[PDB]
Amino acid sequence: DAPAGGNAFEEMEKHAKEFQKTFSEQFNSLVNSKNTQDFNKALKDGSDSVLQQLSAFSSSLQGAISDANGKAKEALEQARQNVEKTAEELRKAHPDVEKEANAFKDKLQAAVQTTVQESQKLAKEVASNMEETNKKLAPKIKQAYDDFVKHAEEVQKKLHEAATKQ
Repeated sequence: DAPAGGNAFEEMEKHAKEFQKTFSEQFNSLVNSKNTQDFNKALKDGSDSVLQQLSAFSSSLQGAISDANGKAKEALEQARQNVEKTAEELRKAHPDVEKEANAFKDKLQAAVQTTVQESQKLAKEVASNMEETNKKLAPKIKQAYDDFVKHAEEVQKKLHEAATKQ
């Protein structure tokens, strides 16, 4: 068997998690910034950006809850807002990291590492495969899959140029 089902979408948490260690390694480059009470603000622009960027896939599951056929529309509703708040969690601030500029960057790095723990709950949830009808969530889990590798490094892209501006 193979061309019918059984592939399981658990690999989504594997490729997504592996992509979480890529941004955690770049954030270390941010430390290489200036120091005049005006070097962290730019760090919040690149970090607060990955929040709305990675928080975008969260809306990809809504398609399954927008018309799910079972008790999954709810489980898929949490992974959506649950993973959307973990990233946008620090998106509620902005003037604080630039004001204290103490350790506001770790807020995002620690917020992304969690987005991976969420893929574990949704990975085992759809892993059951005991729905036998919720095939609409199939194309809903592969949505974040591509949004995880693209958003995960979303911060490593700016963070890198953030430690050297320009």
